Amino acid sequence: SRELIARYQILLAELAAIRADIAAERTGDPYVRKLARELKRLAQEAAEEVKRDPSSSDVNMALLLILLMIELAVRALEAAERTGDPEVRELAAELVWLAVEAAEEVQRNPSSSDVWLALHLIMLAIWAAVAALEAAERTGDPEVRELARELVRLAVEAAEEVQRNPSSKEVYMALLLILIAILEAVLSLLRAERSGDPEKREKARERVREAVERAEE
Amino acid sequence: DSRELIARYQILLAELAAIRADIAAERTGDPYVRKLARELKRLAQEAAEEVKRDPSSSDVNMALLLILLMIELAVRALEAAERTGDPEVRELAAELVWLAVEAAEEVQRNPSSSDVWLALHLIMLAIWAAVAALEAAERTGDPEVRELARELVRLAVEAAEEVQRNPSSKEVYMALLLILIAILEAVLSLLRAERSGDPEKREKARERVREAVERAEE
Repeated sequence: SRELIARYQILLAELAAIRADIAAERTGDPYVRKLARELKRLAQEAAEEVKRDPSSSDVNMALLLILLMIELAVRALEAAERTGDPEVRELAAELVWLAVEAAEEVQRNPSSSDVWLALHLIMLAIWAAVAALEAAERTGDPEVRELARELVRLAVEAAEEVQRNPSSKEVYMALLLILIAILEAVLSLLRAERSGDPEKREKARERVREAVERAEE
Repeated sequence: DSRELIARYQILLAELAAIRADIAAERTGDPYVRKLARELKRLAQEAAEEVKRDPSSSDVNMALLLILLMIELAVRALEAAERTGDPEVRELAAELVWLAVEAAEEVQRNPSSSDVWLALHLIMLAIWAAVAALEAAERTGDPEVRELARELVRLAVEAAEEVQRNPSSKEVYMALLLILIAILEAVLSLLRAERSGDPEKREKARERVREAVERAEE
């Protein structure tokens, strides 16, 4: 039972390390390259912690989230590259750097629920950020592209505060508020994608503008 | 409340999952994939609606979160299984997604049951493994490997049906987990040979996948 889960998680970790390695080889950006090798290091260290001592559920939960964050973060860096936009790449990279820092904290303190939750919210931030930046590249409207950048910049700043103060509930909630704004913006761009008029274009723009103003509070 | 913020967030996640499912329903080109993507859309809308009517039940909120995440995964899995161009890859992924839809309905009907939640969760993990196997096999163009990967996934479909239909059996749960372990060992063998240079590594990868199928079938 527990033996089976441990075998399974070691395989997931070995696979996450290869996925990170592959992305490290494919990328054209030195920051992405550095981070993909860090994600690879983390998956390897996880496989080796589970190997030595599979019997701690704290450690198993800590290492499982790190593995899932890696899988997500690698796909997130690859998707952010697929846009060809250097600023998209750099924003995704700053969020992945924060996730790696929050993973290190989880590794050092696997019994802390606040530290685990901080990494977990940063993984959700990465997911939202990549959705926003991908939706914005499909529009080719320059103002929408800039507003989506503005939203993601706010998320980076708020994810840094969470990473550095995982037990603050107001800081945690400030990030959640920005993710809500980001998804409201994504949902407005998608509903415009599947519609007709440039009336819908300016409608979508106004909703994204309103989302950024909400986040800015 | 913090709960109020989480509920707002999950309603948006659900709205977004419904659109992703719709988009995949429109693009596909296989009628079974189309039918399933519309079911994944329906499940996301019903989840948005249940959180709206009552955000206060932690069982309901957990039941609905897993469904949304399964939808996100299942849609990417059907899309990835179509990108192979192979009608059998398509059909195997579809059978697993159909099982996940059935297991989601059971979760909706019984959100307080831990066994039923875990059954949906293991089937979502099965979908993840199955697509990794079928994608790695498409990379190789070796006909035997592609056939062994199909055999592994067919075993997972059969074992996922048994989990779906008997969520409280521990032996059946473990039987699926054992198959997923075999599938990941096979994926790991294919990717490690995809990297290497030694052209004997193809036959080495093949023999490790053969051994993985043997373990699964036990």
